[PDB]
Amino acid sequence: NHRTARLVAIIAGLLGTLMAIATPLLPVEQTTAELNWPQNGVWQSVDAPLIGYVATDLTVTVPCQAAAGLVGPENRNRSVLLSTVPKQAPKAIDRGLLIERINNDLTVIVRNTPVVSAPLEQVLSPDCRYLTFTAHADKVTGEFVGLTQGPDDDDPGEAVRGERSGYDFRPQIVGVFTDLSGPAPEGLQLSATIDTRYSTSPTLLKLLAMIVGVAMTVIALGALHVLDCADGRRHKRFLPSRWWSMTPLDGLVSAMLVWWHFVGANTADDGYILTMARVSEHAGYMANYYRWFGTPESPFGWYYDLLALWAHVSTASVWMRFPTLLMGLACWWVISREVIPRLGAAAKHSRAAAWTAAGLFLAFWLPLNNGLRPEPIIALGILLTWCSVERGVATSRLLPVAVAIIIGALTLFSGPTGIAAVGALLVAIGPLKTIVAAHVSRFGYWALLAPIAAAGTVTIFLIFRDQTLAAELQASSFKSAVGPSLAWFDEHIRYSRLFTTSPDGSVARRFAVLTLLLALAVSIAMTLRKGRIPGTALGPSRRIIGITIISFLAMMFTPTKWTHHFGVFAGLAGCLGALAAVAVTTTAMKSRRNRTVFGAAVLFVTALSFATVNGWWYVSNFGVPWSNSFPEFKFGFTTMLLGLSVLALLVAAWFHFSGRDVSPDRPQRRWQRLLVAPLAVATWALVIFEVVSLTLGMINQYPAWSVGRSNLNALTGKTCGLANDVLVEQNANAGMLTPIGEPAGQALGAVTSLGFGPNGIPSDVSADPAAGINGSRARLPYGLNPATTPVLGSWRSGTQQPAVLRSAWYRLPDRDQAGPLLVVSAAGRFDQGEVEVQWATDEQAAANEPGGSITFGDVGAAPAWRNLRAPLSSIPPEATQIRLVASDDDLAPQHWIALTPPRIPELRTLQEVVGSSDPVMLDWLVGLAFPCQRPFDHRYGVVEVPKWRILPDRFGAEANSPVMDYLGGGPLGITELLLRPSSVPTYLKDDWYRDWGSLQRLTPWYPDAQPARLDLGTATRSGWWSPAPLRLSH
Amino acid sequence: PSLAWFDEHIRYSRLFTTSPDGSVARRFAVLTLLLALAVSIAMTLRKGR
Ligand SMILES: CC[C@@H](CO)NCCN[C@@H](CC)CO
Ligand SMILES: [Ca+2]
Repeated sequence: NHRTARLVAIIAGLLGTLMAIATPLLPVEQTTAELNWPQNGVWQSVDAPLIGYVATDLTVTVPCQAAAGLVGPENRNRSVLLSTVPKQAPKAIDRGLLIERINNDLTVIVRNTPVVSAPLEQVLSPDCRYLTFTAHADKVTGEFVGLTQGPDDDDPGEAVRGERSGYDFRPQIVGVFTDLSGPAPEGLQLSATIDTRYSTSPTLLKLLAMIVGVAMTVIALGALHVLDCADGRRHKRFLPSRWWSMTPLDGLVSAMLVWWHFVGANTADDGYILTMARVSEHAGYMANYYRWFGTPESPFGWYYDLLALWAHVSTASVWMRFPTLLMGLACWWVISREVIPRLGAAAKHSRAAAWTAAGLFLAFWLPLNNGLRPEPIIALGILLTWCSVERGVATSRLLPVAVAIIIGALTLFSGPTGIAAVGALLVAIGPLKTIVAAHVSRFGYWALLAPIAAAGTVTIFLIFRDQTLAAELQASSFKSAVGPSLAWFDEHIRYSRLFTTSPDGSVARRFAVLTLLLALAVSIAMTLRKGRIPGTALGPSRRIIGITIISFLAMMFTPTKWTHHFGVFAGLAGCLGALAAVAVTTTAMKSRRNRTVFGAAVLFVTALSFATVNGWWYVSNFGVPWSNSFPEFKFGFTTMLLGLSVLALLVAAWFHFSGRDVSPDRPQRRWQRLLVAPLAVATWALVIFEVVSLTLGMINQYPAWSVGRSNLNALTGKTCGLANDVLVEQNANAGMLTPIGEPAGQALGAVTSLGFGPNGIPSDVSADPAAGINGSRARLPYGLNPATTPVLGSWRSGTQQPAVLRSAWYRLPDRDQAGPLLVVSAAGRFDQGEVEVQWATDEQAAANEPGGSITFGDVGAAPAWRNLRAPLSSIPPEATQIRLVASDDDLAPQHWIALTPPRIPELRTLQEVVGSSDPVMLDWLVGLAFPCQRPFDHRYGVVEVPKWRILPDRFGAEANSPVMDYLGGGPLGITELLLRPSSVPTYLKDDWYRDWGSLQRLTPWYPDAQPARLDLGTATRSGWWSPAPLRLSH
Repeated sequence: PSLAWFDEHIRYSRLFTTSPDGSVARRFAVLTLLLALAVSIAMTLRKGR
């Protein structure tokens, strides 16, 4: 109550609003970086892979006598004079630049289309002084400076050139490669300015504007509080009343949250966000790493920098997901201490409301919010927005309304799914009008509405603290043009994915969404039928229902329609659980006909939930019951629950036609007390189902790896993840067994071989990432030496006769210097028991008798080379000599079999082979299971060349690799041209027949290509500056 | 081809395609029927009738 607090509020609020409007347009400081190619004055290939795929400018100028060492005798395999891609790549011709020599003409192919050409003896003339070339976003142009055309289609005497316009013909650069070796001549200057438009930094003026704007916003809200305390009333607390205490229900919810934090399924996007947050410190900005050309997360993701600071202690999965655990605890304590005692007296004194609020909270939290996504932030922000607004209405004060505006604008920019907070923002307009219209008669309009504007615009200092306005606008338009962006009428796709048979449409997610819709419909029907739900307050009940409906309507304007975007309803679900429990009791709903119909509806949506699989994501699915089939004991849970639903309808019809009630009949029993809360029983039954299913998944694979076993190992060191339980053989030529009779040639097909193909495999289908010891000419996988490994086969191009193969006797090693596996490699499509092992002792093989038989098992895509494996625990400890055996059961020419000799591999773990220092190309799924391995960096538009690659399993790799491909951005558009892959044998340490994924080596085409060095500078740019358009690959 | 009772979402998934099954006329008819039914149910709940 002072005039000074009425002047300070106006002045500070207007200054904060002006400094917030001004700050996206203030200058920055770009770091300019260009590539001048001849580094030390010699012909040497360099390696500079650009992340935006193209430079904003390119200029090469080759003299005449540079190409003197390009033609001569027939000892010249030297084709290219200059390139921006390695010529050995399959896609090198239709993506980059070449000044390659076709047989007698020196031509430069740019983006698959020729630009200029000339005969080579005319280039080596004393004319043709240059080979000027230039590339831009509108035209490319080449020119032989010195000569003209001859007797051809063009008239001679026109000074030969070539231009291509009307399309973006800029070449992709992954380095500058060549095929010469001498000292470089004069001239010969390639130059390219790299697009480092996001490598900015604030200037002094922008930094002072951000500091002064935040200070003025704080001073304006302090003056707003001094105005609000004019009526004589003091503080006396901040928190609710029963905050520092525990009950049994709080202990139960806390125990379920902690145990799900350890043995719990994770979401899909955790390695994505962890890899982004790990590389963003060296990059200097927050780039989206797997897609869209290195464009940043432009207004969204203010908290990824907090995750990047949080990850300096350790990158373990129990450490990185600990703020999400704290958000879940805070969310339930806000629900039970602030919302439920606010919704009335019948909601506050009843216990069934508390139990079903806890149940719907856990049923939304557990399948949907165990990760690094922005979903818990948005859920807790919607609750805190509603609680601040609801406290502003009661005490009739404006400062909690301004705090709610700050929190709502803060959670609006967590992710694109944060648009659900506009429900809690739009419901808070009527209350704000009611509060402002009461105070305006003694303070005014400016003094009450300038801190509201300052608090509304304080978030622009957080969005635009690193980027400019032009960068974020053009990047958002470009991401909408390139990537997957569905419109508002494609909202049915989210609900079509909810009803699939996949991890998107599993039991838990489907149950959560259908139970939310049921509780919302019952609350709306009881609000329409009576005036309100009877024992509850009017305003808060209305505002809960309105916020939930506007959240459902606002969720259709998101660019992607996924199923894990329903995790924003985890705070509203406890509130609707309390309302839908009060709306069902005998005090509110008086007829038992209606209560039996509601119980039947609960049973019907529970029946509809179990009509799918118990499927979870990538490695959360190991060992889980019913993870690939419908849950059933003998019939199916869905048919049993449908029968119970029909029986409940028949009981309701008998209640209808008999004309009977309950109030002088059933006072209280124990099952009658259990029966009146259908939502509590259904929600806690599904919560116990989920928790017990992942605990049993952890128990079924105990010596093998599981998610929960790694999270419980992490309490005692061992924070590497899956990298300790994957065995890797580097050299696949090491543990070959030795035969007893003839040497290592024909000893594969020693004693019986009819239909044996030493070159009898199809050369076209059998392919994986001369002369042989068997006379073979086939390609061997996994780095097998053709001079030591014989190959047989069972394929032919004529009429097919049956084939029987029977090997020689192979000596077995000692039982301490032997690995856990016996491996043969095999190609072709065949059945389970086609290839077998036949072990014997010394005297059993001297008598030529079987002695035993085990069968190989297989993991792999057929018909390509794969590894067949069998443990040595299946071979009894008295066996000394083994022998292979094979037979093809007809099935026409397409069916076949290929075979190599037996091998006991010498295995090391993946943490010892792939260390913690080499750059690894991780996929966007394999990020939280491999936390010790580091991804590759990028600093000024140039990326670091990886050495390894880790993939998911085959079903997961063939459906998720189009995120990272060439058509969307992606680092698989760079390594597709620069590097060649090579598979490595890898086995899961105790669950040998499981497809965990795969590992690859990445080898350069030119091994003598050093990294480049860039010439750095500093330029002061403005807030609307833009160097060049963003080229989209189409 | 015989789908079960829990495959009832497939009829609406076909209604929201871009094909002669999900054309303008059929989609308008079904959505207008659902709108009129919801308004009738809401007015029957709110008042007596
Ligand atoms: C195609 C993969 C999807 C989800 O499955 N990832 C969504 C993108 N992740 C966002 C941040 C988690 C970045 O835009
Ligand atoms: Ca055959």
